[PDB]
Amino acid sequence: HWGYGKHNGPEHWHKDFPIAKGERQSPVDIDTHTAKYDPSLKPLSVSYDQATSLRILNNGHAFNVEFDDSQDKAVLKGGPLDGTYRLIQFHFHWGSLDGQGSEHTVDKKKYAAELHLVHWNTKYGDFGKAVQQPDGLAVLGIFLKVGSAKPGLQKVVDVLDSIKTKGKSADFTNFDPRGLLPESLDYWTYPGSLTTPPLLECVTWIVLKEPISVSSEQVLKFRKLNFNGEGEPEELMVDNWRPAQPLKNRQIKASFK
Ligand SMILES: NS(=O)(=O)c1ccc(Nc2nc(Cl)nc(NCCO)n2)cc1
Ligand SMILES: [Zn+2]
Repeated sequence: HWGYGKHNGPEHWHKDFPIAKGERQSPVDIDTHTAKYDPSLKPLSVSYDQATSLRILNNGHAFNVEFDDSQDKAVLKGGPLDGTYRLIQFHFHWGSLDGQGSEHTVDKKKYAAELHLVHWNTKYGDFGKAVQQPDGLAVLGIFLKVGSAKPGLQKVVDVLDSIKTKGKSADFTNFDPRGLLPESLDYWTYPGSLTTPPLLECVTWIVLKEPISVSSEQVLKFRKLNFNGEGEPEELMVDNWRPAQPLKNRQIKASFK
């Protein structure tokens, strides 16, 4: 099965998922000087006030904080998007060291981690149908750098002990994802893909320019998770990121000058 090791990592994925070498793969390097300001891009609308978190799951690749997406309770609209996209889950990708971990890079700079808030286009009815569409998903990407703690992340950090291994889940209600956002919603946007198998080309990427700061202690707790299941040899869940893929025939647009 695919993963992030030497023998099943990103350079191997194309064998089971040929779209890995496709025309709109993610992540990518964001070359800030080549991105073009698009004055027609609208401000992002992040409406998370009625978000209902339910559960947190270690899926063997990352951990997902899952939301009730059976109504318009937490939605992303505006920006480059047409219509309404519902929040279904967020997760992170992170490194074994603070100098790596993000999937997108900015002028080749790697951040310590990257948060993905995953949303699906309500015109397609559910996530499974949405991922089959070129405009099916909108993923809001937020970089993490190590410095001051992010207070709104701490409730996530403190439950990780209870989902150490693959397949473990825990109740995770009343978590407010607004506490994970930076001050500014300035963003870059481009058409891309899921960054893990099945690597489907269904995502409008919206990557915020402003990173959030998390503490060394907070990211160290991410690195104590396991890729393996309980009772299997311990393999730390670190470096669960795909590297930058070729931009090919795409332009990255900026919402800001
Ligand atoms: N890293 S990412 O591109 O944001 C991303 C987002 C979602 C998924 N996949 C996903 N996301 C959800 Cl909410 N459900 C399922 N069901 C399939 C489970 O195998 N798969 C993969 C990568
Ligand atoms: Zn992701």
